[PDB]
Amino acid sequence: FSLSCNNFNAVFSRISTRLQELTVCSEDNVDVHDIELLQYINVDCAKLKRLLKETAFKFKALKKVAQLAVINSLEKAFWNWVENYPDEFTKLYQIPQTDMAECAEKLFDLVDGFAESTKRKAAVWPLQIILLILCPEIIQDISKDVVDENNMNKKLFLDSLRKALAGHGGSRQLTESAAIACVKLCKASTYINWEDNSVIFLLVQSMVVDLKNLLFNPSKPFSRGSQPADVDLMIDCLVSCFRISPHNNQHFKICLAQNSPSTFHYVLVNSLHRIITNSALDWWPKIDAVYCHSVELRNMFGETLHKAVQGCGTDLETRSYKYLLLSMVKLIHADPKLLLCNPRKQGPETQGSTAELITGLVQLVPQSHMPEIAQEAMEALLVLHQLDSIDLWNPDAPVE
Repeated sequence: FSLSCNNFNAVFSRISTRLQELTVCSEDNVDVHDIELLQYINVDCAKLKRLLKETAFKFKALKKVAQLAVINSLEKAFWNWVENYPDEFTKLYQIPQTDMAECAEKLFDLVDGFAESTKRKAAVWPLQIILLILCPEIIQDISKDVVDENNMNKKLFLDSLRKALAGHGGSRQLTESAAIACVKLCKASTYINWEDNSVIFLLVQSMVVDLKNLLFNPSKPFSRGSQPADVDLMIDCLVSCFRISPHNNQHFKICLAQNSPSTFHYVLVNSLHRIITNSALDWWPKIDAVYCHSVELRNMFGETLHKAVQGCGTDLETRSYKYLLLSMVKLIHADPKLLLCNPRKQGPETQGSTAELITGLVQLVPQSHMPEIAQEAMEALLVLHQLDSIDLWNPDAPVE
């Protein structure tokens, strides 16, 4: 990456030749390691146009494995641009640029022609969305009557996407694929300042209600087919929704309840752990908007601690409690104030809320069964002793 910020032409010359070579061969070849360099090279808006234009010309003549390879890499290159240059992504909606829209639209049709079977469709849907977003006007036209061919192809794309997301279609593959695709659309929306308030925001609201019913449904958890539930997918969904409408979060409570599975409790404690440590854009909501929930989190740290020491003295179920506990301790190490708010204060017959938590951490230091938690619980107690965090123990009377 660092070797491509300046000498972009040097790196880009290796890829361009490879595509030409793969065009000549009449037999599909499985050597595409050179194509997959796009995942890493630094990219900019102007440079990103260069990758789209060149790929458009040659995508019609490549082979099956090459065609798939260019798609995935070209899909990941987009997020390197948005992550590193958020500003340029915003301007794309304040001031229209007809050059970017044309490049995205042309590549859209070629990809659509490639996909004809259900299995192929599941592979390309996550990319096309990223392209339809780049040409804002085509989205608006779909709302009204549809041109014969300019936008008829794109309009059919959405209706197929929503139908599969709800689950009416009899195809598990597409249902899972639509979940992956629509979570990327929500993620990208956050960068748009929404002062434009383009149809993007109105488009997200249409699916957000249908996405959560599919993911945060305790009765029928969403499993790809191998794992009990794809946790990493749910973290992205919950972290992105919070940033859109922080205060009106009715699905924070679903995870925060005690009756919910133990997998949801895992998603909620790592979603909070990204808001704390990964927040570049300023106008996003911050961790302060969650301090009203400190009471529930302390209780969740109570039972989990109780059921982890007790278990060590089902096998799989007990193993879960050790992962949830390890993550909660890492949370205190990042923002202690999230758990030392709304103190209970010392009671005539009951101990305070700060001591109850402080003692819990100590009883993990001398453990030998859990050598990795005992290492983390030491760091947490060493961060609560800093002069900054000592006022929070009891602001009424700290020294005593």
